Amino acid sequence: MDQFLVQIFAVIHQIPKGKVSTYGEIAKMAGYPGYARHVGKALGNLPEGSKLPWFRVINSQGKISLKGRDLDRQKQKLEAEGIEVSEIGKIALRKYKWQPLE
Repeated sequence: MDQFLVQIFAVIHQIPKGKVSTYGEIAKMAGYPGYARHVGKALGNLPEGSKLPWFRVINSQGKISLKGRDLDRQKQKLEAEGIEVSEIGKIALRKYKWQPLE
């Protein structure tokens, strides 16, 4: 359990209802610029239904991080929050962007 994990997860616990964020943002806000790809490499190892909400953090491409079955599985957990997920796991960040400062 690296401090890297502790930090990025602490940021994930702060993701609100109906809003999502990207690995690029999470990494910078956690104090690890350029480790966005590593954040995803960690979330992919999480058990679905874990106390830590993995599904709320997607890629900087504006799409679902996992593919195949976990694509729709993440998608469903997003739909439960009221989030649009199109065919390729496409999420409109323009309206689902997490705004930490209003």
